[PDB]
Amino acid sequence: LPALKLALEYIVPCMNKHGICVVDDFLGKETGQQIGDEVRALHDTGKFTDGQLVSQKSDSSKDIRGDKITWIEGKEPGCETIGLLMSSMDDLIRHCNGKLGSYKINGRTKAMVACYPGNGTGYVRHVDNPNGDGRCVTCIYYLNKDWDAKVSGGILRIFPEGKAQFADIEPKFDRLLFFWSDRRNPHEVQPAYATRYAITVWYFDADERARAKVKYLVRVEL
Ligand SMILES: Cc1cc(NC(=O)CCC(=O)O)nc(C)c1Br
Ligand SMILES: [Fe+3]
Repeated sequence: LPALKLALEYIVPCMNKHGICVVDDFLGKETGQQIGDEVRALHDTGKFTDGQLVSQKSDSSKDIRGDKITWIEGKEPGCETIGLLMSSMDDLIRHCNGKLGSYKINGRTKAMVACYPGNGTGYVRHVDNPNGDGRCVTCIYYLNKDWDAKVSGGILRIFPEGKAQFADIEPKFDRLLFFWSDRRNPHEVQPAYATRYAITVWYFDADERARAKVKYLVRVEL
């Protein structure tokens, strides 16, 4: 689909109704696999962190580490398709502008590329923006070809505010996910038993981020 049709006819109404929106086959197999290739290249060349310290043993050789991070601006050599992805996310958001909540999105973060190494680690339940830091939408792109969560785990489980039920999102290849970043969407990553990659950017609301800057401060000489 074109960004505009998908945004107007699916993403906006879905986000406003549920605060979670799943878009399958966002870029298609060729581009998706190119992104996968770049992400794996970054991994294989050591551009990721060693991963979140999960268990700190008395000894450190047996330390267990979870999700590995790298921040990608999108102009880096070898990250050209990632930059293409980020631009396509941005086009999708731009063609929603004004219609997602009352938010006026005026910026985003760089891309946080995560790699769960497949050793059983996941990510604890949390809220992305609990303190009013300006992030209003979480956007995640999944690159894991033929992911079977029944075997490999790694479901993102969201606990939408004031609902008994979970929303389980499998980290399926070429899948794009949006959710409100605030307390309406606590979530966790269930233990991943295979290598799981995802690419996250957060979009800022202009007003929230403007007054976050006020409360959190940016110093000029007298
Ligand atoms: C380090 C860090 C990771 C995440 N990632 C996820 O919630 C997982 C989404 C997915 O991969 O499905 N969120 C925050 C607020 C921080 Br900080
Ligand atoms: Fe999160």
